[PDB]
Amino acid sequence: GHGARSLLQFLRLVGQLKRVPRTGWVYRNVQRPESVSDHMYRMAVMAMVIKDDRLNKDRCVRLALVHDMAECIVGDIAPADNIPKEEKHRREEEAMKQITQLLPEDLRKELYELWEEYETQSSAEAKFVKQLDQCEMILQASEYEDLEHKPGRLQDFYDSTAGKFNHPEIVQLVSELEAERSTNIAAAAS
Amino acid sequence: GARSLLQFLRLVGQLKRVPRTGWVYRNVQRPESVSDHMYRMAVMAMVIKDDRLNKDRCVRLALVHDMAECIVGDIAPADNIPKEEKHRREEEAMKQITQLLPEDLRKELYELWEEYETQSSAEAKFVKQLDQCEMILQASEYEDLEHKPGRLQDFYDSTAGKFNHPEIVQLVSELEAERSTNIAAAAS
Ligand SMILES: [Mg+2]
Ligand SMILES: [Mg+2]
Ligand SMILES: [Mg+2]
Ligand SMILES: [Mg+2]
Repeated sequence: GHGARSLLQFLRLVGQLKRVPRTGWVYRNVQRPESVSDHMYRMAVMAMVIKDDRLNKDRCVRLALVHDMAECIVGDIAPADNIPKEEKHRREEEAMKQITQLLPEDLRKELYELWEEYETQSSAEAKFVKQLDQCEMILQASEYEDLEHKPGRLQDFYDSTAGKFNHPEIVQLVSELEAERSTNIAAAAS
Repeated sequence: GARSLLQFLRLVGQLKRVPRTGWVYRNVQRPESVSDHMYRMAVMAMVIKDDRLNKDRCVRLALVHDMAECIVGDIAPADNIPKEEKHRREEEAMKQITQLLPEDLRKELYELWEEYETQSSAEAKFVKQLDQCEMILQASEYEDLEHKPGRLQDFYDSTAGKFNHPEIVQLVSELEAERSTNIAAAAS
């Protein structure tokens, strides 16, 4: 039963994503921060409910579910960790090779190529998912601010996404989030 | 449009903060969320092979099946909610949740949930087995982390005879054998 054993080892590695807290929240003292799998779950849902008939939605959902999968080995590397982008890529690529080698060859190839597609940021689906990633993050940031009753506290996350959104539907979402958020901050400040 | 979609996504976000109830009831420290549970199920639908199943449908079913819990919470058998009442409450919640979406998506998302609740399609029945399989996998993982093998036996007992898809059966059999070996090692 080497096949079943390998699959089980694969699913245990995947399960480690539940126990990897998202690093940016930890570094900002968020109580009970979300896991990497929480982050990917809402991104996948976003891909299902944001309309764009030019995009292959199935591909978008799968990219969302695979894009941070290397984190079960590498951990969630944050800008504050000061890891060179090429070193981060090397670590993540090596981790993805180790993870996918536990799968039958068709699925090994598929899962790896999906991760590669996201990393490459060429396809429209990959670029769309990158925007979902950033949108999900700033949405989560405002949710923590609200839960804490500390509006504006996580402003650094918003600043870091300046100019990064361009998809028509995502842009409407972010604008509505920012209008609500900025108005709340102004009211709290006065 | 956007304001209601944002409300929808915030509701979906509540799933990150709903701990899976069975683990809470068994004093598991730092239990997984409902969204953690669905995430791994979705990955399982991606990597467990059966070309007679619509895999895209399986993934989507996994992502929607417990979505009503963002409003009603994760109801457990311990909670003693009649099956009919649990369905009534979840149905009500899915209606409330999906009415935040444009007509086409509202219908699509609600019908996905309904397919799962109905358990008619082969995909729905497969995802139901993924649900139970993911659960007992997580139970073994908690036992391992605690170094208390056998402690969460009840979750295994509750799944007895609920598996029949050959790939899922093989995975469950391997899990069971690895676990029982650990339990035997702790016993002597
Ligand atoms: Mg990361
Ligand atoms: Mg991400
Ligand atoms: Mg439940
Ligand atoms: Mg479930």
